[PDB]
Amino acid sequence: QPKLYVMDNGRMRMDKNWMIAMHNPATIANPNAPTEFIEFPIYTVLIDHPEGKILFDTSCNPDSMGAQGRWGEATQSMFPWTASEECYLHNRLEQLKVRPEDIKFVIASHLHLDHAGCLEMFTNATIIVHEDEFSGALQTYARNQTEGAYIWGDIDAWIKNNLNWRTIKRDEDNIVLAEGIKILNFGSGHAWGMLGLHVQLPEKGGIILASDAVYSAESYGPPIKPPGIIYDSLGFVRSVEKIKRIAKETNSEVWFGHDSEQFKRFRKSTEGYYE
Amino acid sequence: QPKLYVMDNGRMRMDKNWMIAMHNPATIANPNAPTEFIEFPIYTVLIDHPEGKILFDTSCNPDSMGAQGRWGEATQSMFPWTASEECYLHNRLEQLKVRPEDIKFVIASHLHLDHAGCLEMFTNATIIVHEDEFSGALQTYARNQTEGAYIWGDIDAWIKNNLNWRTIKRDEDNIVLAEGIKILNFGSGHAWGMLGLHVQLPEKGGIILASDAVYSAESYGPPIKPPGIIYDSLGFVRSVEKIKRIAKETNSEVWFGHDSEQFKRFRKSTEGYYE
Ligand SMILES: CCCCCC(=O)N[C@H]1CCOC1=O
Ligand SMILES: CCCCCC(=O)N[C@H]1CCOC1=O
Ligand SMILES: [Co+2]
Ligand SMILES: [Co+2]
Ligand SMILES: [Co+2]
Ligand SMILES: [Co+2]
Repeated sequence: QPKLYVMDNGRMRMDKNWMIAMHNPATIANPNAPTEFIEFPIYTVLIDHPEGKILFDTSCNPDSMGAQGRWGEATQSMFPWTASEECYLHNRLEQLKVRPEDIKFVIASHLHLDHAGCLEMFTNATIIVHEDEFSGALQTYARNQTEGAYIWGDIDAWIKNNLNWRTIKRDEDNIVLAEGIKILNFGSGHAWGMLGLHVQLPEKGGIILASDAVYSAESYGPPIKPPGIIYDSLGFVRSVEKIKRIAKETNSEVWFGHDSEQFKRFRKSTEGYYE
Repeated sequence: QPKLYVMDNGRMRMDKNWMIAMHNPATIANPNAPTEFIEFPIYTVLIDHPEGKILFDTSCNPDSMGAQGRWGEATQSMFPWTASEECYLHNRLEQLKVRPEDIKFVIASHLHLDHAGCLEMFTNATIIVHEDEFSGALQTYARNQTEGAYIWGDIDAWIKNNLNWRTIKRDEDNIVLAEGIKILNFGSGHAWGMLGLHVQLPEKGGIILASDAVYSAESYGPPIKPPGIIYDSLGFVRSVEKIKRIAKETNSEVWFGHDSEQFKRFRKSTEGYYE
């Protein structure tokens, strides 16, 4: 019978406008309107399934921040990640007695700095990623982009560690990985190619892992509120509606990428698991 | 020999983030990064052509602002328009000795509040608009909304005045209206359906009227910088690169929708014209 764990991988801050576009626009009464630097959780999900362990997302690399950090100086200043050692993914998995080598599948929802940071650890797993997300990230690496949401040094490590990539093709969807585990292909929106997961647990029922396809309950609405920069704005809205449709049709609970209030209410890996 | 006039229809202010997405993101060093309330021009272009007068865009309706105005209270607070009487389109046309009835074609770049506000004046002209922009605007009208970029009162007047609509089909492009005057179909991006104009003047050469397909030189780049909330982000970028291509292939100047610096340099209708 499967078990699902939520692993707390620390906290990030950023301009609220990144999360909710134009959340507090300047007005005639408030012409120099101040923004807020909001804090939110970075997390990963491990499903201990009889057919093999599945990891959804990988958080940020431990070598991300600081003077030796792989993240560019501007990136560090705009999206600072705060994490104690116990929050690092390798330690969260050790606390669960799971070796990186024990992971059969890693699902990269996309290849942003806060989701693909530790792909390099999983050299025996099949790494599942949207083909267009893979292409886009690799182009950034080829252009030697040292700032932004695709981290040059993380990509460099994925290449050096010769990972076992499986790309989800842009027309593929509802990819069954194991009994009750299905990859949802949301396509372009937040990024070039977004993957989610539907998990059917015997007791808890249906769960949809949305990652950055839906940042928060405020994003989800209604009304739907898009993020402040967005690769494909039409695809973003289409993807949120797809998530709502699947949630309704399957009676599933939607887990957002970065909702503080929702995350606070989750049972974490240190206290237990879902079933 | 044609003559082209730039008519000054006042000024609007708004949060700079509407114009340039995330122009000044909050950082560790400034967590409450202030925005700014920028000012920019609203303008229209009249081409006095031997085959007939052609108007590109129509500015804002004179009854837009004020507690008893057509624009919603929230919209007025975020996008205030200031205009002396001489700036109203009917007055700018009167100053040029052009009656509304003398206009043969009006090109509605799109149907937003600051470009379609005076369509109702032109009851003898053919009103040229993208089919999907027309559909979208009419749907908002049918929903009886009081806030947003599509103004119920304006649309209500277009219908009651029985305008002579010609829709440009989504796959139609490079539509010749007169010698040296060609409609460019940019499609969806900033809005559902954006139209621009290419004008070939004997002395001045090529001019592309971009309207809201490109707000400003800063938008145009490179790098291209999209607006804070964008309907179709991929379409927006495709449309900017189409404008760049056409400008290069035809050696044309590009006239942005709302660039303060560029507009200051234009010869206005009270001082003269282009040929
Ligand atoms: C430089 C633009 C980066 C914007 C997108 C981004 O990387 N946003 C983080 C915040 C949490 O989820 C993310 O991926
Ligand atoms: C509330 C969405 C705003 C849509 C964008 C818009 O209407 N922007 C104005 C500002 C000047 O050019 C425009 O059309
Ligand atoms: Co992301
Ligand atoms: Co994220
Ligand atoms: Co507009
Ligand atoms: Co405009």
